[PDB]
Amino acid sequence: WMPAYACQRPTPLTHHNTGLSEALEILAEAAGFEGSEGRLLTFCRAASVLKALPSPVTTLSQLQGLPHFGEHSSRVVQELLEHGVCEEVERVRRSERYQTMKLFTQIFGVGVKTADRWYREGLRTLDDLREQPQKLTQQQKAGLQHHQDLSTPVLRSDVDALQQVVEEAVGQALPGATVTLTGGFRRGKLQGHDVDFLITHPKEGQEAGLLPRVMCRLQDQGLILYHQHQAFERSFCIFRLPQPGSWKAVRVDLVVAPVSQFPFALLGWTGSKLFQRELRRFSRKEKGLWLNSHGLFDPEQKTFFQAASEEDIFRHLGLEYLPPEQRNA
DNA sequence: CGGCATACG
DNA sequence: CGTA
DNA sequence: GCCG
Ligand SMILES: [Cl-]
Ligand SMILES: [Mg+2]
Ligand SMILES: [Mg+2]
Ligand code: NA
Repeated sequence: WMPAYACQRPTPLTHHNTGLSEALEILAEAAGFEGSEGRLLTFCRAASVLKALPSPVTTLSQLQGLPHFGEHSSRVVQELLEHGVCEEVERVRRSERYQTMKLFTQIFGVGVKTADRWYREGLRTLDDLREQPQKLTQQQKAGLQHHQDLSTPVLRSDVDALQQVVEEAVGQALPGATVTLTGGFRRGKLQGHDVDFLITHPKEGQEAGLLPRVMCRLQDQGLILYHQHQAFERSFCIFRLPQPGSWKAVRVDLVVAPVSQFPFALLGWTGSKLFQRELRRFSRKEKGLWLNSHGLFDPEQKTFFQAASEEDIFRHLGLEYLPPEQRNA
């Protein structure tokens, strides 16, 4: 009844098992902070299975036969069903290790490895990091300075005005180039912690060299609070977004792809992260084909699949098409 | 047991 | 290392 | 942590 890969089933943004999935995702996140990527994946997959169910889990028996539910994930659900809390989850939540790793990894420019090193050095708060600026990269300094604004969600109502500003710079950089909203907003989210855009041009090859030209124009408009080039095809920036009487910093990702690759880039950048990992795993392990954001490779024939749409890609993988709103794994 | 997505800055 |  |  429930297939094993998240790319084989629709997963809507809102669902019927929110509390159970959130608890499993705490355990997944904590596994990542300890470097246990396998455990992270299992807990994420188990949470995602619950998101895909048609109604609430009320009884432990309803987990029998569901993929990714073994002894540990079933016990978590059992405790939530019987007591409304799971002791392991609550112990993680209150733990100094979890809280500090979460806070540090939320900083733009800081990953698990850096956060863990700082934790082992005794650092615990953002002000601890600010007092030791010699140990920070320029990217991390920007992430730290902007952390408060970047912690507040972007509204879908903000995304449209931002897209128009990006489109104006893109049109001057290369007339005819287009801007497509991707990421979580394309999956239907009403908020997010950044905004993701994919840029292309209908004439193959015209997009070469485009992103530096776009970034220079946005910087000249005064809109870029931070970017790494203040040749490339992805830029992870901090943008100035207007607010009543002021403004706030927002994370924006910009990506350029040639139109031949656009369906693959659109698929990859639309997410969710788990959906794409599961889709690439399915492609390789079940179909023998290698998938990335540039193409789909048959390693036996040594050929790439041309695709003109995301629908083409799902068909070439033998999967029923899922619209972006059903990719919220 | 091996495997766990696969890129670019 | 960081980012997705 | 779980699948195959
Ligand atoms: Cl692990
Ligand atoms: Mg996003
Ligand atoms: Mg993003
Ligand atoms: Na980070």
